[PDB]
Amino acid sequence: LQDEVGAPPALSAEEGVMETRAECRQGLLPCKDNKCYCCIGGGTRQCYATLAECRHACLPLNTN
Repeated sequence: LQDEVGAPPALSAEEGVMETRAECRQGLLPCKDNKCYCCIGGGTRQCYATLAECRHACLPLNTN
């Protein structure tokens, strides 16, 4: 059995949860260096490192 996870306080502090696919990496703290924001789950598994997505698809993602 398995239907739970324990993410860090950074990827999930207390500013509202989020679920678009499965799991998402970066796109909050970093959002600058290689591979700005990426999201892996289902029917998606994609990552954007371009400023376009790092500025348009990074802020509204969850960070402020």
